[PDB]
Amino acid sequence: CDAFVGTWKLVSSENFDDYMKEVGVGFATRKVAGMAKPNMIISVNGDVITIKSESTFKNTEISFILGQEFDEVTADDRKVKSTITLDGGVLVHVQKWDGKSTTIKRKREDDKLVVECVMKGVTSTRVYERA
Ligand SMILES: O=C(O)Cc1ccc(N2CCCCC2)c(-c2ccccc2)c1
Repeated sequence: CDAFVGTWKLVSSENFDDYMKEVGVGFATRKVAGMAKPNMIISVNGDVITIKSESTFKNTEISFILGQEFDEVTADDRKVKSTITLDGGVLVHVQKWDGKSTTIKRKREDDKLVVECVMKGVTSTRVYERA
Protein backbone atom coordinates (compact mmCIF):
# COMPACT_ATOMS: atom_id res chain seq x y z
CA CYS A 1 0.00 0.00 0.00
CA ASP A 2 2.93 2.41 -0.40
CA ALA A 3 1.08 4.89 -2.57
CA PHE A 4 -1.73 5.12 0.08
CA VAL A 5 0.55 5.91 3.02
CA GLY A 6 0.53 9.45 4.33
CA THR A 7 -1.72 12.22 5.55
CA TRP A 8 -4.66 13.23 3.34
CA LYS A 9 -7.24 16.02 3.63
CA LEU A 10 -10.82 15.97 2.27
CA VAL A 11 -11.27 18.42 -0.61
CA SER A 12 -14.59 17.48 -2.20
CA SER A 13 -17.62 15.37 -1.58
CA GLU A 14 -20.56 14.43 -3.78
CA ASN A 15 -23.81 12.70 -2.79
CA PHE A 16 -22.70 12.00 0.74
CA ASP A 17 -25.99 12.94 2.40
CA ASP A 18 -27.87 10.49 0.14
CA TYR A 19 -25.29 7.76 0.89
CA MET A 20 -25.73 8.36 4.63
CA LYS A 21 -29.53 8.26 4.26
CA GLU A 22 -29.24 4.92 2.44
CA VAL A 23 -27.04 3.58 5.26
CA GLY A 24 -29.67 4.66 7.85
CA VAL A 25 -27.85 7.60 9.49
CA GLY A 26 -30.24 9.94 11.32
CA PHE A 27 -30.77 13.62 10.61
CA ALA A 28 -28.57 15.26 13.24
CA THR A 29 -25.62 12.95 12.59
CA ARG A 30 -25.94 13.48 8.85
CA LYS A 31 -25.85 17.25 9.24
CA VAL A 32 -22.80 17.31 11.54
CA ALA A 33 -20.94 14.47 9.79
CA GLY A 34 -21.61 16.03 6.40
CA MET A 35 -19.91 19.28 7.52
CA ALA A 36 -16.71 17.51 8.58
CA LYS A 37 -13.47 17.91 6.62
CA PRO A 38 -11.53 14.91 7.88
CA ASN A 39 -7.88 14.13 7.62
CA MET A 40 -7.25 10.49 6.73
CA ILE A 41 -3.87 9.15 7.99
CA ILE A 42 -2.76 5.82 6.50
CA SER A 43 0.28 3.89 7.72
CA VAL A 44 1.67 0.38 7.39
CA ASN A 45 3.85 -1.61 9.82
CA GLY A 46 4.54 -5.13 8.54
CA ASP A 47 1.24 -6.71 7.58
CA VAL A 48 -0.80 -4.28 9.71
CA ILE A 49 -2.46 -1.33 7.98
CA THR A 50 -3.81 1.54 10.14
CA ILE A 51 -6.32 4.10 8.85
CA LYS A 52 -7.16 7.04 11.12
CA SER A 53 -9.93 9.59 10.36
CA GLU A 54 -9.63 12.83 12.36
CA SER A 55 -12.22 15.57 12.24
CA THR A 56 -14.19 17.92 14.35
CA PHE A 57 -17.01 15.31 14.38
CA LYS A 58 -15.13 12.22 15.48
CA ASN A 59 -11.67 10.71 15.62
CA THR A 60 -11.66 7.03 14.50
CA GLU A 61 -8.97 4.47 13.94
CA ILE A 62 -8.89 0.97 12.44
CA SER A 63 -5.97 -1.45 12.22
CA PHE A 64 -6.25 -4.62 10.18
CA ILE A 65 -4.61 -7.30 8.08
CA LEU A 66 -5.86 -7.71 4.51
CA GLY A 67 -8.47 -10.45 4.20
CA GLN A 68 -8.92 -10.84 7.97
CA GLU A 69 -12.29 -9.76 9.41
CA PHE A 70 -12.46 -7.39 12.35
CA ASP A 71 -15.10 -5.70 14.39
CA GLU A 72 -15.39 -1.85 13.77
CA VAL A 73 -17.52 0.85 15.50
CA THR A 74 -18.17 3.38 12.75
CA ALA A 75 -18.30 7.16 13.23
CA ASP A 76 -22.12 6.96 13.17
CA ASP A 77 -22.01 4.26 15.94
CA ARG A 78 -22.82 1.22 13.84
CA LYS A 79 -21.28 -2.03 15.16
CA VAL A 80 -20.10 -3.69 11.97
CA LYS A 81 -17.99 -6.60 10.87
CA SER A 82 -15.42 -5.40 8.34
CA THR A 83 -13.11 -7.04 5.84
CA ILE A 84 -10.60 -5.11 3.74
CA THR A 85 -8.81 -6.57 0.72
CA LEU A 86 -6.62 -5.24 -2.10
CA ASP A 87 -8.25 -5.87 -5.53
CA GLY A 88 -6.22 -4.75 -8.42
CA GLY A 89 -4.59 -1.99 -6.46
CA VAL A 90 -7.87 -0.74 -4.86
CA LEU A 91 -8.51 -1.12 -1.13
CA VAL A 92 -12.01 -2.66 -0.86
CA HIS A 93 -13.66 -2.33 2.59
CA VAL A 94 -16.91 -4.22 3.15
CA GLN A 95 -18.98 -3.54 6.32
CA LYS A 96 -21.75 -5.95 7.38
CA TRP A 97 -24.37 -5.25 10.06
CA ASP A 98 -28.01 -6.10 10.64
CA GLY A 99 -28.27 -8.04 7.36
CA LYS A 100 -27.04 -4.95 5.48
CA SER A 101 -23.79 -4.29 3.63
CA THR A 102 -21.86 -1.26 2.37
CA THR A 103 -18.61 -1.09 0.43
CA ILE A 104 -15.99 1.67 0.61
CA LYS A 105 -13.29 1.64 -2.11
CA ARG A 106 -10.07 3.70 -1.78
CA LYS A 107 -7.86 4.21 -4.86
CA ARG A 108 -5.04 6.43 -5.98
CA GLU A 109 -5.87 8.58 -9.03
CA ASP A 110 -3.27 11.16 -10.10
CA ASP A 111 -2.26 13.00 -6.91
CA LYS A 112 -5.61 12.24 -5.21
CA LEU A 113 -6.96 9.48 -3.03
CA VAL A 114 -10.52 8.85 -4.18
CA VAL A 115 -12.99 7.26 -1.77
CA GLU A 116 -16.17 5.71 -3.26
CA CYS A 117 -18.89 4.74 -0.78
CA VAL A 118 -21.72 2.50 -2.10
CA MET A 119 -24.95 1.45 -0.40
CA LYS A 120 -27.35 -0.38 -2.71
CA GLY A 121 -27.78 1.90 -5.77
CA VAL A 122 -26.34 5.03 -4.07
CA THR A 123 -22.72 6.11 -4.51
CA SER A 124 -20.84 8.98 -2.90
CA THR A 125 -17.44 10.12 -4.10
CA ARG A 126 -15.02 11.82 -1.64
CA VAL A 127 -11.75 13.21 -2.93
CA TYR A 128 -8.67 13.64 -0.71
CA GLU A 129 -5.39 15.52 -1.46
CA ARG A 130 -2.05 15.23 0.37
CA ALA A 131 -2.01 17.38 3.44
O1 LIG B 1 -13.69 8.54 5.00
C1 LIG B 1 -14.52 8.99 4.15
O2 LIG B 1 -14.45 10.14 3.70
C2 LIG B 1 -15.66 8.08 3.74
C3 LIG B 1 -16.60 7.91 4.87
C4 LIG B 1 -17.57 6.94 5.00
C5 LIG B 1 -18.40 6.95 6.09
C6 LIG B 1 -18.30 7.94 7.08
N1 LIG B 1 -19.19 7.86 8.28
C7 LIG B 1 -20.01 6.66 8.39
C8 LIG B 1 -21.26 6.96 7.66
C9 LIG B 1 -21.92 8.12 8.32
C10 LIG B 1 -21.06 9.30 8.51
C11 LIG B 1 -19.76 8.91 9.10
C12 LIG B 1 -17.32 8.94 7.00
C13 LIG B 1 -17.03 9.99 7.89
C14 LIG B 1 -15.95 9.95 8.77
C15 LIG B 1 -15.68 11.07 9.61
C16 LIG B 1 -16.42 12.25 9.51
C17 LIG B 1 -17.41 12.35 8.58
C18 LIG B 1 -17.65 11.24 7.78
C19 LIG B 1 -16.50 8.87 5.90
